[PDB]
Formats: sequence, C-alpha cells, structure tokens
Amino acid sequence: GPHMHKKSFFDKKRSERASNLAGAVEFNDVKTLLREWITTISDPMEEDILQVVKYCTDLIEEKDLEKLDLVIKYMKRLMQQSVESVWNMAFDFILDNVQVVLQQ
Amino acid sequence: GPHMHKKSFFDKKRSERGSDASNLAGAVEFNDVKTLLREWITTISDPMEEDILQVVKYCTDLIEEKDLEKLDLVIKYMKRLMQQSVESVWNMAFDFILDNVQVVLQQ
Amino acid sequence: GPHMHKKSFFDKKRSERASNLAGAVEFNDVKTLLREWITTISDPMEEDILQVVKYCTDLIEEKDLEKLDLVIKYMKRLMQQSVESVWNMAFDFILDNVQVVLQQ
Amino acid sequence: GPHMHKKSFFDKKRSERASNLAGAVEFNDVKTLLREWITTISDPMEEDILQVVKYCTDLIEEKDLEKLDLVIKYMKRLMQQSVESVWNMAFDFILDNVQVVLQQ
Ligand SMILES: [Mg+2]
Ligand SMILES: [Mg+2]
Ligand SMILES: [Mg+2]
Ligand SMILES: [Mg+2]
Ligand SMILES: [Mg+2]
Ligand code: NI
Ligand code: NI
Ligand code: NI
Ligand code: NI
Ligand code: NI
Ligand code: NI
Repeated sequence: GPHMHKKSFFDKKRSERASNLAGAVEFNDVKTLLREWITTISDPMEEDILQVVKYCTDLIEEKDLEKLDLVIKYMKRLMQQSVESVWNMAFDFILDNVQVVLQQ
Repeated sequence: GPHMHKKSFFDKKRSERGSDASNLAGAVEFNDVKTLLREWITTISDPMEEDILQVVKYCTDLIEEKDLEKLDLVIKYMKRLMQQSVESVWNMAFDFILDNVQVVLQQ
Repeated sequence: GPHMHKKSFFDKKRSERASNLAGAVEFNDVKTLLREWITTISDPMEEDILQVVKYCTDLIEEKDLEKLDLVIKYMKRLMQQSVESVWNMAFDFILDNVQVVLQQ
Repeated sequence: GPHMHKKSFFDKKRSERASNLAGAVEFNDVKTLLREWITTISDPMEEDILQVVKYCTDLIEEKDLEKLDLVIKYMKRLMQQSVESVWNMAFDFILDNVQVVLQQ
C-alpha cells in the first residue's frame, strides 16, 4: 500500500566517502555536512538527529570539548536561523541530550 | 540511549471518543471528521507518517464506497488548512495525500 | 522504492469495536485480545508492544496492581510458550519496562 | 517514555570499515557480513533488509548477475536454515523485491 521513504542524510554521505560524523573527522568537513543537512533537508530524520547526538557524545568521550563547542555553536546559528519549527525543535533535542552527558 | 517519541494523533483521538463504514479516527460524519482534521494540522508541528497514511486510507475508503461527495469535502477542507501553513512539512504532507488520492481517482 | 508495512494489531481491533487495551477494559476481554495477538501474529510490531506497555503503566497509575499481575502472568505463559524469539524478546521488553514503573 | 532501539547492523559494520553492502564489494566480504547478520541478530531490522535489497538492485544496475546469483543462493541457504520465521519471511521479501527489478 502507500508508503513514505525516510532517507538518512548522514548514511548517504558516509556511503559517498576517531570521533566522526558520517565519516568526517575535521571540523571544516563536519560543518560542511551540517550546512548541507540543515539547508538542503526540509524535515530532519530521527536517525540523523540521533547520529549527530552520538557524534557529540563521542566528542565528550574523547574529552575534545573544544570541537564540541564549535559543533554546538555552529548548529545553534544554522538551526535557530531556520524558519522551520522542526529544525528549531531538532536543535533543542540535540542540545538538551548533550547537556545531560556534560552535566554527568 | 537518547530517543524521540513519535505519537499518533489519530490513534489518541480514536482512544478518546471513539468509533461509530468509512471513518477517520472513528469519525464517520463529515462534521466530526473535519473536527479531528481541524485539531491535527493546527496543533502538531511535525506530522507523523502513520497519521498521514491513516488520512490517505480514509480518503481511499471513501473512493471505495463511491462517497466521492464526502471525499470532495475532506480534500477541499485539507487543501484549505494544509496549503495555508508556514511549515514545509505540512505542505509536503498535503502533496503526498493528494498525489496518492489522485492515483486512485485517475484509475 | 521497495518498502515494508508495519501493521498494528491493536489499532485494527480498536477500529473493529479507564485503563484499556485496544478499548478492552475487563480482564476477560483483555486476555482474549492478548491471546489473539500472540497466537495469530507471527512478528509483533513495536507499536503494539508499546501499546501493551502503556496499558500496563496505566494500570499502575490507577493502582490496580491486581489486574496488572494477572495481565503479566498471562503474557508470561503465552509469550514464553512461543518458538519465535521475537515473542520471547517482546515479553522481556514489556516486563523490564513495567518493573521500572513499579520500582518508582 | 519507554522506547526500543532499532540499531542498523549494516550501518555499524560500514562505520567500522562500485556495488557494495555496508562497504563490502568482494563476494567473500559480503558473505562474511551476511553470515554475521543472519547468525548474530535475532530480529532483522527493516532498514538492514532494505539495505540488502538496495545492494542486489545495485548489482542488477551494474549488470553483475553472476554476483547477484551467488548473493541470493547464499542468503537462501542461511535464511531458510534459520529456526526463526522472521528470517524466513525476510528472505521471501528480499527475493520477491529482487524479482520485480529483474522483471523490469
Ligand atoms: Mg532546551
Ligand atoms: Mg507531487
Ligand atoms: Mg529482563
Ligand atoms: Mg520486527
Ligand atoms: Mg517468494
Ligand atoms: Ni505498499
Ligand atoms: Ni535509550
Ligand atoms: Ni497506531
Ligand atoms: Ni517506494
Ligand atoms: Ni521516552
Ligand atoms: Ni542508517
């Protein structure tokens, strides 16, 4: 019967190419991915949001809090700039779930 | 680990009433149907695939019982409310509902 | 492209008809639904498993721990009787998630 | 509230590493992945089943019908050998969806 296709952006980008987001390790590569994600996709997928949360918590795990601050500040800018409420809510979720691991 | 909760609007509403024949979350009559519709587009910021597909089924069930008259109203109502949203997710949800309904109508 | 349909058993049963499972309030009605679910369906759906967990936590909420014990003991029997690992795992998940709410 | 985690096996294996299954191109690599998937996982995920269907259709796309026959014959053996009905049904779905693309 009728169906919708939920395509993971980060799965595609990883398929096209140690804390990494869709394979990207360096901050300039990571911000290129996040820019393409936020500006190209209209509805962020749960999988992709959770893949970003894992990247951030992996940064916390390897104590690279410098990169984490850059990643969060960049996402804050782009996602809060968005006219779409889904991207505003996606940021709150990412932030709230990162804060929890930081506060441990 | 971290998680998101995808709650079905029409499942909730069917639990609150529920059922009375073609229905949307239990609602059979147009005036109770446009009401469940009314409440969905207006409250929910991100529509769920389940709810979108529950609407498509209702519409195709109308086509099935040849109630093309009620179907005209149901689509005409959603065409009104969904197209007039600022959120792209609701614009895309309408295209999907329409495109899938048109296919069955065009048969 | 190709796709799979996840069909909710409890949604169907509710459609065909204050703590309730697919509309059923009385224990004899609830055990009839659970019997039909476990003995009729080959692969339990996440939605249906979570709909059972909600019913069980709603019982805890209205302090009807008598009904809850009957519901769990009945599901233990039927789901552990199953040859299919999916039904065995579905029970563990329901039990583990009910214990959490009981322990609160 | 209560939740289930659907972890993609092939996403994990691709993350740990032109037609490929989770990065694996050569048949011995592909059969190693399929063996670990079928023998390690109790309930196959929709995403992973659809990732296998995409690999087979990608083989059809590059006209490598030799590799496709090896992949299907191997999956037939392992998935039909399984005690779990979910794996028997997963094979039928993969085969039926491959036949559709072959019939085009
Ligand atoms: Mg917040
Ligand atoms: Mg269209
Ligand atoms: Mg346990
Ligand atoms: Mg399953
Ligand atoms: Mg077949
Ligand atoms: Ni279908
Ligand atoms: Ni979790
Ligand atoms: Ni439902
Ligand atoms: Ni499709
Ligand atoms: Ni939760
Ligand atoms: Ni994935």
